[PDB]
Amino acid sequence: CSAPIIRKPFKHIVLTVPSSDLDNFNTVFYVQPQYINQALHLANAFQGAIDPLNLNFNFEKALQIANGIPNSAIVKTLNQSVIQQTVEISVMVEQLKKIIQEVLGLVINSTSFWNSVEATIKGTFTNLDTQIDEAWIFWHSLSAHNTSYYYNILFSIQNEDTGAVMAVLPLAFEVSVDVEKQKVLFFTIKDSARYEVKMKALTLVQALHSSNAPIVDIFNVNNYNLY
Amino acid sequence: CSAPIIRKPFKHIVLTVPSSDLDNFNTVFYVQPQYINQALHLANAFQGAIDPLNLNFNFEKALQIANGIPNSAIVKTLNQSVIQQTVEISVMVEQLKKIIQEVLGLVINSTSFWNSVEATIKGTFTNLDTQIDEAWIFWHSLSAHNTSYYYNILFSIQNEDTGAVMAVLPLAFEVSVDVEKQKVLFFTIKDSARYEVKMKALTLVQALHSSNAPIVDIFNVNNYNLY
Repeated sequence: CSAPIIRKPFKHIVLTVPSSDLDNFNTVFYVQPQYINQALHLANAFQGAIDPLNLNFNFEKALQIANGIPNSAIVKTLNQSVIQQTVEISVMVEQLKKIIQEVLGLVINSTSFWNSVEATIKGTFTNLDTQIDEAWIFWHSLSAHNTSYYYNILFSIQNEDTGAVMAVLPLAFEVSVDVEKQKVLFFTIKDSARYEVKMKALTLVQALHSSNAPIVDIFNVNNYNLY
Repeated sequence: CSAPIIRKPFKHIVLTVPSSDLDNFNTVFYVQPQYINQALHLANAFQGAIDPLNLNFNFEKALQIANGIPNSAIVKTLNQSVIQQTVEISVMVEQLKKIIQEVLGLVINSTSFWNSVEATIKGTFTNLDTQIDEAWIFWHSLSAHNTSYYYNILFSIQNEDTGAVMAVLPLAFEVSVDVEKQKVLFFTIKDSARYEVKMKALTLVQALHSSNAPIVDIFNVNNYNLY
């Protein structure tokens, strides 16, 4: 009979490990082991963009931090309302995925990567019930006729396509919906609602820096002295 | 005004890194850095339970491997049909989550952990469209009136609650649905269908073993010489 089709093996690990410092980012890493340290450094550096009191992503400070990272360059930035209409969540995910592709600049060839991107985007609007009390989401302006929240995501990509640099993408959505939280919490890909979505993102590339440091040492790094 | 409520910081990283050997498990790790190596070892050891040709999880070999891991003990095992009826996916996730809780034995106190568990379970039946061509899912018996598939998951938990041991949970679902794949691919938490779900799982605890090895060395480990 037909033998199973084989593909290059990749590990898919959802890691939840206690942090040495504050972390308000839903992190997605598509990199090689020796570059995990570099990715983690870049991730932590962008923590400072999240206002400690109001938990909003500050684009201005994000740029300040960006232009301070050594051996890097800001590819493309974005900061504006990307969705202002009644829409079915399914359709909205496609628009945002296309906008991310654009903002990312570098063209990555990976089904898994783009699936991670889409899955993450879907998670920004659905299955919120399973994400209640997580640091990457901050609710506010709650009402019986409205539900607002902040959602912070950070993509870190490095592979054959990126070449000599690693791409980092601090992404933050300011979402507002014309419904009550109890309904929003159980929203599915097929649901519709009047949405107001603002997006703040910037893609930064930094020269590849290999590191085979002791794994624990890597996770002991804090959000200080990085840029 | 009211200051934001703060909680113990945890990193939530979805890691997709190229593997040194075959990996057909959707991995979820809730452990400390110094125990990641141990978790990774246990994970790889259970790869051998997946038949390389038919991609089915072999419970018998799983036990064989289990009783070979040094300094460990098999807490509870399971191997049987757990769902045989028309059900709404939402309701089904709850049953399975309760069955996992039971099979796990050790009582873990963590909202994040149980959210990871629920999210993972939901992903076993929904958003399959974003998981097409991934190693942890193997389709078969496809028809216009039926869709079957294998879904392999591996949980690795270690915290204050586990104490002196780490808990590993190789979980594999054999799913069969009375519908066609095109419909299944776009199923939501609110969808219903006649389901046949077989579950194969076992919880193994192993004495804690700390390791601060070079991160790359850790990911170079293959699926051989482990038990």
